[PDB]
Amino acid sequence: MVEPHRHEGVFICRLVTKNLVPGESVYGEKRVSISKIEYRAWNPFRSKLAAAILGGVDQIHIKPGAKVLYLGAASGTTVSHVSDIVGPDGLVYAVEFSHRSGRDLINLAKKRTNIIPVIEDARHPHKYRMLIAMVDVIFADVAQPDQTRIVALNAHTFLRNGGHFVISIKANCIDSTASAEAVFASEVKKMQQENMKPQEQLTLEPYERDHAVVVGVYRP
Ligand SMILES: CSC[C@H]1O[C@@H](n2cnc3c(N)ncnc32)[C@H](O)[C@@H]1O
Ligand SMILES: [Ca+2]
Ligand SMILES: [Ca+2]
Repeated sequence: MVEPHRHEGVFICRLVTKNLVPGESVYGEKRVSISKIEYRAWNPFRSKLAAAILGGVDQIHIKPGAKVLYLGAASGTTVSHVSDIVGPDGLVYAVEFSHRSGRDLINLAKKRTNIIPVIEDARHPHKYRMLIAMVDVIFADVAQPDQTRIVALNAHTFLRNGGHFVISIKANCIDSTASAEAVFASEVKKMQQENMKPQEQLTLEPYERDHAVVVGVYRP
């Protein structure tokens, strides 16, 4: 039995996403067919977005038709589930600066018409400005101390007014000694001067330690 989750485009195999490319697995994940309609396993130990959803995040904003700027796409594992979610009329702009990871992303996009690989450094969005059109959501998982400044720069460049951000923050990646709680609070403090308004925060439960997701609205 597979049923729709509260989040549109997300499903619960009593977590899964509807396969944009039936019969194909991206990174070895298993799938289930319901009669005709194929779904792919979405693992919360592997995907911070899956973990947040299981952990009861109120909004993810990534939904059918959404245009998503994805910072830190890596090889495309979570990106592939985002691609399923946004569907044929949505888009996933997958920013990754590793050329090796880039190769897997590029190969992934060959099979998935809604993924746009962007193999560039997210710190310099002016360099890839022509490749990206305004987006509805920024999802960020770059694991960098300056991630908040990165998201802000990308927001001013690409995120529509009223658009949202979903930001994965590994505390010990910003400051290895500080309490996670103090790290989260410091990051959230930085957002006011960019007109980024946090709306919720949650930590990623048993899947990831001292790891928060912050969801908010930009230029509301
Ligand atoms: C899913 S893990 C974190 C990913 O973010 C990527 N990343 C880190 N810094 C940057 C940057 N400045 N621009 C683009 N991707 C980055 C890393 O190469 C890794 O694949
Ligand atoms: Ca296309
Ligand atoms: Ca600034």
